[PDB]
Amino acid sequence: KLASIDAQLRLLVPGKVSEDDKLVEYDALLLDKFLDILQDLHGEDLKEAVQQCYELSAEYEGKHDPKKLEELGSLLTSLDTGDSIVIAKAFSHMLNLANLAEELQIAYRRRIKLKSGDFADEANATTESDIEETFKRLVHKLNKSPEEVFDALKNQTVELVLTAHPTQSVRRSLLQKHGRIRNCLAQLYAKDITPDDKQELDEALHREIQAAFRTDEIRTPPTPQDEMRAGMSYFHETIWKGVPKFLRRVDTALKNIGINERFPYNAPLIQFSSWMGGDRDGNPRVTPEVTRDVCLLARMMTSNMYFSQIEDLMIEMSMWRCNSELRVRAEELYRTARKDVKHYIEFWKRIPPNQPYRVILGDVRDKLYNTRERSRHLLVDGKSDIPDEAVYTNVEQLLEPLELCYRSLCDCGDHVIADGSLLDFLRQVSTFGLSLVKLDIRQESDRHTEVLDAITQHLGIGSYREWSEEKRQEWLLAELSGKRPLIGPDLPKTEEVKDCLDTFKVLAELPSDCFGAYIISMATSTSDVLAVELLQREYHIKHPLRVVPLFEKLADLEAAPAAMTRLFSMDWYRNRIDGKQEVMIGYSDSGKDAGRFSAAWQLYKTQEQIVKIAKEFGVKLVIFHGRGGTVGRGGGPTHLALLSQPPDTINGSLRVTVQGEVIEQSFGEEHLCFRTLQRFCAATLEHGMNPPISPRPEWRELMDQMAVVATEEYRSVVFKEPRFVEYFRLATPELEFGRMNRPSKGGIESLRAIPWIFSWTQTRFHLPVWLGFGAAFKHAIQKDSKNLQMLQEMYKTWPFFRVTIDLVEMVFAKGNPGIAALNDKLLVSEDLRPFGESLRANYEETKNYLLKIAGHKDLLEGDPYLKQGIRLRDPYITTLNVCQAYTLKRIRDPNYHVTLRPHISKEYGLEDTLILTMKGIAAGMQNTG
Amino acid sequence: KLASIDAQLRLLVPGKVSEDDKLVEYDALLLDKFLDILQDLHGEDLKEAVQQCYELSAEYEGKHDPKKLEELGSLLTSLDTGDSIVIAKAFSHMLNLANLAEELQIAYRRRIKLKSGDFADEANATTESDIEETFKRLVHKLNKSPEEVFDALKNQTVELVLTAHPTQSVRRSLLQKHGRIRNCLAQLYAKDITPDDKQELDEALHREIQAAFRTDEIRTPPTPQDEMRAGMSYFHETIWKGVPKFLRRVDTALKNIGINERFPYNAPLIQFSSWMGGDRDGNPRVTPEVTRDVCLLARMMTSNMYFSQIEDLMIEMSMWRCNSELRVRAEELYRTARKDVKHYIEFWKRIPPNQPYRVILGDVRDKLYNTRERSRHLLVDGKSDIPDEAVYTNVEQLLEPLELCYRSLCDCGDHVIADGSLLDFLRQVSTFGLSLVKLDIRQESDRHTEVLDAITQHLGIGSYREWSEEKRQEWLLAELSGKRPLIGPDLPKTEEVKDCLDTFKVLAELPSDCFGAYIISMATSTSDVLAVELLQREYHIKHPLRVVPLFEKLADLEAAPAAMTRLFSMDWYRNRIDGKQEVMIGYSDSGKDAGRFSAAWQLYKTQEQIVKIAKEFGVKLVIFHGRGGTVGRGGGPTHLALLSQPPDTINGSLRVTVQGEVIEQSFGEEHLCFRTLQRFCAATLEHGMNPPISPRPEWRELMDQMAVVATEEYRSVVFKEPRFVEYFRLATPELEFGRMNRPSKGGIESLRAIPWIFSWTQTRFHLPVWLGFGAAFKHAIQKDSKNLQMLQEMYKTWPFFRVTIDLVEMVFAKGNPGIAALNDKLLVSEDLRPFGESLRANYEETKNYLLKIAGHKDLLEGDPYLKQGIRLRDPYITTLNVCQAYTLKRIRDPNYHVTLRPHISKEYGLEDTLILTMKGIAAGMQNTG
Repeated sequence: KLASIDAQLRLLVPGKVSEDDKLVEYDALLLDKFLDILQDLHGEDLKEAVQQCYELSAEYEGKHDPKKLEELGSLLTSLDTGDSIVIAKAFSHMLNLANLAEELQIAYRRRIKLKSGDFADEANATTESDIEETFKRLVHKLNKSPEEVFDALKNQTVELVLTAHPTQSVRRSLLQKHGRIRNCLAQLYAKDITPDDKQELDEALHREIQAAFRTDEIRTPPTPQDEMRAGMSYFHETIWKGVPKFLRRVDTALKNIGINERFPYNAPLIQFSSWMGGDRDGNPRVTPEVTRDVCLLARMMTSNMYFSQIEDLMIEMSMWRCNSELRVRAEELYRTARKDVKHYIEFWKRIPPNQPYRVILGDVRDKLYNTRERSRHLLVDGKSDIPDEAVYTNVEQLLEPLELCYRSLCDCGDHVIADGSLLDFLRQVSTFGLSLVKLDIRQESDRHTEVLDAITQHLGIGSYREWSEEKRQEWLLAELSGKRPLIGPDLPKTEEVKDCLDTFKVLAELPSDCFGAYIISMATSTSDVLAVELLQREYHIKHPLRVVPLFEKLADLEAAPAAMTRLFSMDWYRNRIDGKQEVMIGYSDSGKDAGRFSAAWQLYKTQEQIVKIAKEFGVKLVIFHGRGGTVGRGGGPTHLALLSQPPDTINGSLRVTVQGEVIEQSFGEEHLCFRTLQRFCAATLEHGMNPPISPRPEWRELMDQMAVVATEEYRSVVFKEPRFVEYFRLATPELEFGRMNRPSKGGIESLRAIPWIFSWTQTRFHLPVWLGFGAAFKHAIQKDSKNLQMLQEMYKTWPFFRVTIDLVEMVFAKGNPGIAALNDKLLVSEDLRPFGESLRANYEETKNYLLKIAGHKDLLEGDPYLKQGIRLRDPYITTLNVCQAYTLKRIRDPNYHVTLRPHISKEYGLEDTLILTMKGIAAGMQNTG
Repeated sequence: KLASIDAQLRLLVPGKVSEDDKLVEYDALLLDKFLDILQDLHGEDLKEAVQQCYELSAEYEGKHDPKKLEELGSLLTSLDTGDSIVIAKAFSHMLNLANLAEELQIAYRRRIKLKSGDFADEANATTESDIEETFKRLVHKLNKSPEEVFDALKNQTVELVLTAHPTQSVRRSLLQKHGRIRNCLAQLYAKDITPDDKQELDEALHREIQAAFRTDEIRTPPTPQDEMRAGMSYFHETIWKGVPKFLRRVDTALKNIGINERFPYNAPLIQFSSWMGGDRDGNPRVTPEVTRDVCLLARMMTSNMYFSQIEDLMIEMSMWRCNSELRVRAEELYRTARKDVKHYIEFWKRIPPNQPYRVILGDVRDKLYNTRERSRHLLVDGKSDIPDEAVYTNVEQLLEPLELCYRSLCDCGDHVIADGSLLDFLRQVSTFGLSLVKLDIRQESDRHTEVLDAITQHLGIGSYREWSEEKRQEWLLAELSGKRPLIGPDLPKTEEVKDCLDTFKVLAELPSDCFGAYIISMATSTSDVLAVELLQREYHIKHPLRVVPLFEKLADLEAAPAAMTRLFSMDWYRNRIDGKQEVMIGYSDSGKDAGRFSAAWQLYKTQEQIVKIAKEFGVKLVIFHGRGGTVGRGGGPTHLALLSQPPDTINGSLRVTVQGEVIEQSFGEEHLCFRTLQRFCAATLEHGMNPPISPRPEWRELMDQMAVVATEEYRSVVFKEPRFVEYFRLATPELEFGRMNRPSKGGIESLRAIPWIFSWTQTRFHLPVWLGFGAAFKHAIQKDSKNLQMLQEMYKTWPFFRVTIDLVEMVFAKGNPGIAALNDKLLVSEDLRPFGESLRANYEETKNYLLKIAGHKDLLEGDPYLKQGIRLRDPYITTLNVCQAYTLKRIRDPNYHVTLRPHISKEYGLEDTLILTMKGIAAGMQNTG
């Protein structure tokens, strides 16, 4: 029964069910159908086993009786390889279904009608300000005129940079199955459904769930080209159409505040970018050829998407009334027109001149087609005979005939028609250009040092690497105005040096609209930035990429201001950057060095300090937000996170990472996609005209004191404990993540931020996110009892503090120290168990101080809808945690034996199970630190 | 205001508004937006004029005060050419909008839950039996087993033959605009609409209405190729997808009566055919080249439609598990696979062998593409180098790889997935084949006589035309077993004779799956059918088309049985037709000869008589229903019409005309499309197992007596009144319909049935539908007062009689003798006005007898939803009737002058106005006789 499954699920999540709360119902219906499918595909016995795992896990999540985890363990460790794989597949699949259901629930959850106005309303999707409410607050509360608001938005840019799913790039095919499951589900709850439609939707739902489950081939890692193409799927699914839907909402909002024009179609309000095939930091599989291929793939896809919708527009543009300008152009094209068959779906004969818009758009289609085919031949054959004037090489060439269509309609009395699909198409072109994402390159500073050292030594003038910072600067500036090239044809090159040089060669050869920033990982100094500038000059790149330092460690953040000041003082550099500089911060990176509490506070300060330095030098600064920050959460929390930024750090230009493990939530469902674009646009606009409060001096002082203590605790555990590393390798699947791939790892310091966060997320322990907050809180409270109240006032009143605590609280809600205890017991040697125990004691204490500061008795009592979503996924994740724990034992320990049950599944090893459990646990945990 | 427009509209149609009745609301909203658009495009003044015409017409339709028609006349006759055209365009457009609204209302009108079981429930869409209810009645009331019902449906065929819109083939582009207006409208009434969505849908609705209005270019008639392509648009809009949606409902219904398999994908339950480019009866513009072109166009479109959906199926069919058979075929195709770019939207690189279903479907796509391109080159270049094994020449070749995909899924445990899009695709292929319509040829008997007369005289053996029927038969049978060809290279040929011979040449050259029946217009005799058989033999056509006589006049219907008996007695013919014969009837044709009452009754008898003769000779008979019958109404009335057929006249095979003026209603909106397919399938099934009652002898006798009297009255008015023709030319726009084109016209007898019906429909008088019923009723009632009760019992109890009266009653509801009176007064000479008056007196008397027999006080009190729809269109049609009447005066009468108002419209002769009024009046009247 459905009702019995509803019953079990409902016990897991008490709450106050009104009509729009269907999430438990959705999950029951999906689980019920998936169980039928399992019985069908694999037999009743296997179905009963899955059920039993689910039941035991759900009971355990109810009362947390250890006994239920043991029974779950006994069952799971008795399964053979074949049955283990089916079970891990089953539970992974259920997590995806649950996520789709949750998306549908967020999409249809009722908006709160009367918002209290407190900034806390912007943390929650049901309460946050939409774009019109944002306009109205600025007008009526901050006394901006409608014209000032309109003018600021017209000059605003929001750039979202997509990074790779750290664990499982989802293929286009499966994504589309997920979308259809989500739709069947929505339609089953449509008002006024006939019984036959319900029966047929039911069978469709069943069929899709099965199709997705059976898309499950398990040998080779995915190539970076395939990872990029997978990572681009969301444009087709939602973003492509989502952009003009949101820009049309902006028109509507403008109209409602008394602005009587549309948002200009070519204002570059939204821009997407990518790191897929561009980031080679610690990753030698990202070669110059990879980068070339992803640029051409992005070009091929973009021109293909315009091509694949142009015929629809041609069909609509049947109108025969046009202006002179377009008439003349149409008759030109008509006279030079081919007498014969074009192998297209729709307009295959010659287009007659009384269909003038079709004649214009017919020529655009041919260009799009050739533009697409050139890219394809360049990818597959290594070059192309297709000439430049047969294709679009600049976006202006594509806009022009569309603009001509627009004006001609306007001039003939049809403005209204122009503002339909034509306007949407113009906006798509202006937003995606000829490459729907611009690609950032990233490489670490030491690689550039190595390249330049090879050059200096071959020149016989010494060793760049040995040179002091002052001497580096001096030589770099001399060569940046040099009169001859640096690199001769006999320069000796190691493979790494060659690889780095040849990247610049790809940058010089490809069009500049393929590229965004050149990010320098591990940047520390002025010379790091000049080094990249010299290499671009040496390759004579016609439009050099802007060079963007990423300062990672705490010490690097502290040295950033002097580095930026020095750059800005240099005439060559000032002239080169033309009033603009972008700097990147990496929350997870900095947090791996110094603990998340101190990284958060330091990043607040460093941003303040760089903003001031930029003003002083008359430079416009963009802060590029790397992964791990409150702004990377997605959903409503992102809205308040953005508003929490230090004053003047946005200033009309937002650039943020959309982390791969967040892209599905942010963009998979069309309503969420629309809301995601909206909150980025609204928050960015608001912040420049309505900064949060600046902190009280007492608050800064306490933050400083707390950071010293947090950093000390985090570093004594992570870096000074001589056996932390050995513990970490036993308690987490960190090593196995490595040997089943980027590459991952000199200890934790040389371990990358993603494997660090990921490994502890897998054990439901999350040490990287919380460690250090505990000592900070305790020390503050014990030094002066009054600090408890100060910290509570900061939570209630200082948006930065509020969002910083909320993220840690969400992570604690995804935690379970029973899973970590189980891993200790199974996997850690006896002499290191006390260490694990003492970390669990810190977890508890740190959680409780956080709760006390937030004024909560229970985790997430602020946010019951989020808590509900996390709780409904828990039983699935827990089953995977237990399966994984015993799998790791079997893999590691040739001594370990258990009696195996006879094979359960019909139809009609260990490493594979582990990869399944790792991916499913990650899909259920989504973002943390 | 919207509310004020709602108010006026509501007065027109009193009734008992529950929540699902929104039609008045829809019409108000559409008119309100269209008025804004008129003001915008053409100025406030013109908007006020339109409004004023609408207001005056709506008032007139309320109380029928003559004064309101006069004022409407004064206003309209004062407009210049430019303003007249804008006004006629405006009112035509509003009629289309109203029709779209009505469609949406029929689609969402609530079903009656408890049906009374009376056959009268099958006349109305809210009460008719759906396919499952049909199954259940057969099982529980007629004691059929589920298996017997399943088996009869599996052997059933429903063939729908599409004919050309008699007045305005609507182009694809405009059709799609209409669809989007209909959707915006539906979405504006969606439950739980946000205000911004409502504002944006509103602006979208406005924009579409404008786009459709401005698709309005007015020189050349449309070529028959363009008329056919226009006429095929409904496949893309609804029928293509509608077929598998209905066949899936059949699966569901079967399951619900205990049949646990799907309806076989290749049972040929549904077949579409066409006359567009095949009918040349009285139409010399339909040449052999036209026929060749429409066959190739149908082939091109069909393969294009499969091509344009195959990539979607490829995307879904990502599964890697396949059986041996498919594995082997995939590895074959993979080895012989091209290394390089295919210029397709989706799978442009070589498909890998671990995507086996994609490999199979990739090869299908290439074949589809080549099949499509061959047809295109044959059309545009006159031939093609594309060889046979590069394309599909038979449908089996396309089914085979799809069947292989199906089996492989089933064999690997994925039956459920197979039954999704794959199953739909299989059904589409089985239903549309390689030519989505098969083409009937039609030509009149006398043309074949003329051809054979040329042959006999060139041979020196006499004149076929002078030969008696017996001598014709004798010679035809001798030559049908002849040993040498008839036609030598020097046969003298007039253009007509050549044209007729060359059609046979096209039939011999093209594939047989392009063609259906060869219909003989004006058939009278056995030799007429043998004549066509001899010509096909002479051209050595490998699969000769079946020859189908159309017996038109009453005398021809009476001679049909002896003609069929003689054919069936001839061994050569029996052997040729292999147990099957199709005969055609033409309701409108027969009604033009003898009056509609007598044609209806005679057609009932003739069908009975031919059915019996077929049984006796062991031949299966199909009766092909031509236009003008109760079965051509569309909507629910069609359901009872089909059930009304004489016993055994369907017998598992239905063939009916879908008239061009009905196609929009039947197929334009996806729910109506689904319901149309459903009632054809359900009624055909039911009838063979549940014939209506056969009439009582007293009823036959009275029907006979009534026919003698009806025919006499109809013929004395139409054929024996020496000035009827002269009256008809003045009172109707018949002549102008001619000189603005098929061709149209020896008096009424040589006038074609469509111009006859059409001309009287235009004046809202409809003489062809009702004339004769009056004398029949009166004579019956006056001969014996008891006949009134007999006729009422027939109405209540005899489905044939009931449906025959209902059609005439619907036509009276579309009538208005005020419009005919106005035409008399304006257009008819004084000495013929009394004639017109006496016809109006007959109209009134005939209507009243009909009402009395039906037991109604008011027209259509049976069917208030239909009455409501007709009444809401009336004001628009009336404005066009008045405009037309004065336009015809101006065109005909150089003496007629009126003072013209200064030009009203901004922006930024007579013949054109007339064509607009004629098309709009026809679109508002839809089907009558």
